[PDB]
Amino acid sequence: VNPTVFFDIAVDGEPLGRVSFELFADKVPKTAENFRALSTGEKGFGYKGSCFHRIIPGFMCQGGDFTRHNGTGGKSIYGEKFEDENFILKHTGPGILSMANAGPNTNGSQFFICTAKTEWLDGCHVVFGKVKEGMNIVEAMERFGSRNGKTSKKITIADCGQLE
Repeated sequence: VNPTVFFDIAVDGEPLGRVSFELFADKVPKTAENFRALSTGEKGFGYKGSCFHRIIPGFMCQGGDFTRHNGTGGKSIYGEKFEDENFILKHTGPGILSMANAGPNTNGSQFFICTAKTEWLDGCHVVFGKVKEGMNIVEAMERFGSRNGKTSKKITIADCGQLE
Protein backbone atom coordinates (compact mmCIF):
# COMPACT_ATOMS: atom_id res chain seq x y z
CA VAL A 1 0.00 0.00 0.00
CA ASN A 2 0.91 3.73 -0.25
CA PRO A 3 2.27 4.87 3.17
CA THR A 4 0.24 6.87 5.76
CA VAL A 5 2.08 9.32 8.07
CA PHE A 6 0.77 11.53 10.87
CA PHE A 7 1.67 14.90 12.41
CA ASP A 8 0.55 15.84 15.94
CA ILE A 9 0.15 19.68 15.69
CA ALA A 10 0.73 22.12 18.59
CA VAL A 11 0.06 25.88 18.99
CA ASP A 12 2.75 27.43 21.30
CA GLY A 13 3.21 23.87 22.65
CA GLU A 14 -0.55 23.20 23.36
CA PRO A 15 -1.91 20.05 21.61
CA LEU A 16 -4.16 21.04 18.67
CA GLY A 17 -4.76 17.52 17.16
CA ARG A 18 -3.64 14.91 14.59
CA VAL A 19 -3.41 15.18 10.75
CA SER A 20 -2.72 11.98 8.74
CA PHE A 21 -1.55 11.89 5.09
CA GLU A 22 -1.61 9.31 2.29
CA LEU A 23 1.66 9.46 0.25
CA PHE A 24 1.31 8.61 -3.49
CA ALA A 25 4.43 6.31 -3.60
CA ASP A 26 2.67 4.55 -6.57
CA LYS A 27 3.19 7.70 -8.76
CA VAL A 28 6.03 9.69 -6.98
CA PRO A 29 8.03 7.05 -5.00
CA LYS A 30 11.24 9.17 -4.55
CA THR A 31 9.26 12.25 -3.30
CA ALA A 32 6.97 10.06 -1.10
CA GLU A 33 10.05 8.24 0.47
CA ASN A 34 11.62 11.67 1.33
CA PHE A 35 8.53 12.86 3.31
CA ARG A 36 8.01 9.38 4.92
CA ALA A 37 11.64 9.19 6.28
CA LEU A 38 11.51 12.88 7.51
CA SER A 39 8.19 12.07 9.27
CA THR A 40 9.58 8.93 11.08
CA GLY A 41 12.92 10.63 11.95
CA GLU A 42 14.51 7.12 11.55
CA LYS A 43 17.68 8.75 9.99
CA GLY A 44 18.17 11.05 13.07
CA PHE A 45 16.67 14.21 11.54
CA GLY A 46 13.32 15.32 10.13
CA TYR A 47 10.11 17.26 10.75
CA LYS A 48 9.63 16.70 14.49
CA GLY A 49 9.79 20.07 16.38
CA SER A 50 9.63 22.05 13.06
CA CYS A 51 7.17 24.95 12.48
CA PHE A 52 4.68 25.98 9.77
CA HIS A 53 6.48 29.29 9.06
CA ARG A 54 4.02 30.52 6.37
CA ILE A 55 0.21 30.17 6.57
CA ILE A 56 -2.10 32.10 4.23
CA PRO A 57 -5.82 31.55 4.95
CA GLY A 58 -7.67 30.29 1.84
CA PHE A 59 -4.39 29.23 0.17
CA MET A 60 -2.03 26.82 2.04
CA CYS A 61 0.08 25.97 5.14
CA GLN A 62 3.83 25.83 4.35
CA GLY A 63 6.20 23.82 6.63
CA GLY A 64 9.22 21.51 6.63
CA ASP A 65 12.10 23.99 7.11
CA PHE A 66 13.74 22.06 10.02
CA THR A 67 17.22 23.66 9.40
CA ARG A 68 16.59 27.49 9.22
CA HIS A 69 12.91 27.67 10.42
CA ASN A 70 12.08 30.61 8.04
CA GLY A 71 11.69 29.21 4.44
CA THR A 72 15.41 29.45 3.42
CA GLY A 73 16.22 25.96 4.81
CA GLY A 74 15.39 22.22 4.78
CA LYS A 75 17.22 19.20 3.27
CA SER A 76 16.03 15.98 1.53
CA ILE A 77 17.20 12.46 2.48
CA TYR A 78 19.05 12.52 -0.94
CA GLY A 79 21.17 15.66 -0.27
CA GLU A 80 20.31 19.38 -0.10
CA LYS A 81 18.10 19.28 -3.26
CA PHE A 82 16.49 16.69 -5.66
CA GLU A 83 14.82 16.78 -9.11
CA ASP A 84 11.08 17.24 -9.87
CA GLU A 85 10.10 13.50 -10.18
CA ASN A 86 7.06 14.21 -12.43
CA PHE A 87 3.98 16.51 -12.70
CA ILE A 88 1.41 13.73 -13.15
CA LEU A 89 -0.63 14.70 -10.05
CA LYS A 90 -2.38 18.12 -9.95
CA HIS A 91 -3.48 20.64 -7.30
CA THR A 92 -7.09 19.46 -7.39
CA GLY A 93 -8.38 20.80 -4.03
CA PRO A 94 -8.09 21.23 -0.23
CA GLY A 95 -5.83 18.62 1.52
CA ILE A 96 -3.31 18.29 -1.39
CA LEU A 97 0.32 17.76 -0.18
CA SER A 98 2.87 19.32 -2.62
CA MET A 99 6.60 20.29 -2.52
CA ALA A 100 7.68 23.94 -2.03
CA ASN A 101 10.76 24.84 -4.15
CA ALA A 102 12.99 27.70 -5.39
CA GLY A 103 12.65 26.83 -9.11
CA PRO A 104 13.26 23.65 -11.16
CA ASN A 105 14.81 20.64 -9.35
CA THR A 106 15.14 22.41 -5.91
CA ASN A 107 13.01 19.95 -3.81
CA GLY A 108 14.25 19.81 -0.17
CA SER A 109 12.01 19.09 2.87
CA GLN A 110 9.62 22.09 2.51
CA PHE A 111 6.02 21.22 1.61
CA PHE A 112 2.55 22.76 1.64
CA ILE A 113 -0.95 21.59 2.55
CA CYS A 114 -3.54 23.20 0.18
CA THR A 115 -6.73 24.63 1.81
CA ALA A 116 -8.00 25.45 -1.74
CA LYS A 117 -7.65 24.17 -5.33
CA THR A 118 -4.30 25.80 -6.37
CA GLU A 119 -4.43 24.96 -10.13
CA TRP A 120 -2.06 27.89 -11.08
CA LEU A 121 0.71 25.72 -9.39
CA ASP A 122 0.01 22.70 -11.74
CA GLY A 123 3.32 21.75 -13.50
CA CYS A 124 5.48 23.95 -11.12
CA HIS A 125 5.17 21.92 -7.82
CA VAL A 126 5.31 18.10 -7.44
CA VAL A 127 2.07 16.77 -5.78
CA PHE A 128 2.81 13.66 -3.72
CA GLY A 129 0.00 13.15 -1.14
CA LYS A 130 -3.28 14.26 0.46
CA VAL A 131 -4.77 14.69 3.95
CA LYS A 132 -6.63 11.50 4.99
CA GLU A 133 -7.88 12.46 8.54
CA GLY A 134 -7.87 15.80 10.47
CA MET A 135 -8.76 18.29 7.68
CA ASN A 136 -10.46 20.14 10.62
CA ILE A 137 -6.98 20.41 12.28
CA VAL A 138 -5.60 21.95 9.02
CA GLU A 139 -8.62 24.40 8.98
CA ALA A 140 -7.85 25.38 12.64
CA MET A 141 -4.09 25.86 11.80
CA GLU A 142 -5.09 28.14 8.85
CA ARG A 143 -6.84 30.57 11.27
CA PHE A 144 -3.39 31.43 12.85
CA GLY A 145 -2.14 32.71 9.46
CA SER A 146 -2.34 36.16 7.75
CA ARG A 147 -2.31 37.64 4.19
CA ASN A 148 1.55 37.83 4.21
CA GLY A 149 1.82 34.38 5.91
CA LYS A 150 3.09 35.31 9.44
CA THR A 151 1.46 33.10 12.11
CA SER A 152 0.03 34.87 15.22
CA LYS A 153 1.25 31.80 17.26
CA LYS A 154 4.00 29.12 16.80
CA ILE A 155 2.40 26.14 14.88
CA THR A 156 4.68 23.09 15.40
CA ILE A 157 4.90 19.37 14.54
CA ALA A 158 5.13 18.15 18.17
CA ASP A 159 5.26 14.49 16.92
CA CYS A 160 5.18 12.60 13.60
CA GLY A 161 5.57 9.04 12.30
CA GLN A 162 4.31 6.35 9.90
CA LEU A 163 0.99 4.50 10.53
CA GLU A 164 1.02 2.76 7.14
